[PDB]
Amino acid sequence: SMQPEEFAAAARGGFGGDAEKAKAAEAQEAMRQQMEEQRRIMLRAVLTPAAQERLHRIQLVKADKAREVEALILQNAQRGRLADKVDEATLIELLQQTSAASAAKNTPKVTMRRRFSDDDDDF
Repeated sequence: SMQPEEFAAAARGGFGGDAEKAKAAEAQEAMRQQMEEQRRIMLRAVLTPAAQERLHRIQLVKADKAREVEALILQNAQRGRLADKVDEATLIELLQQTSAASAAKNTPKVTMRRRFSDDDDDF
């Protein structure tokens, strides 16, 4: 789908300017999920949990940390709650802040030089 044929793309790598390629190409892979989206994924979008609460709070203080946390949820809270094809980073962040109980990371300038396993420190 790139004319003229004489001066076609012939990239053979991913896209090379042709936004279309990135669309279809990525689709072939994303299709791995093989399931209902516009129907199921959308059917869930309707309702919504109350996570916004804790999120609005934890984010109220962790601004810089909230921007990185929203990056992921951006494809879940807005995507209509996949509740099936949930990304992988979704949990990576939920644990980066406190998989169970810990909090704190290393900013803003909150790290007193070399952190420590909160759980271990038991303090």
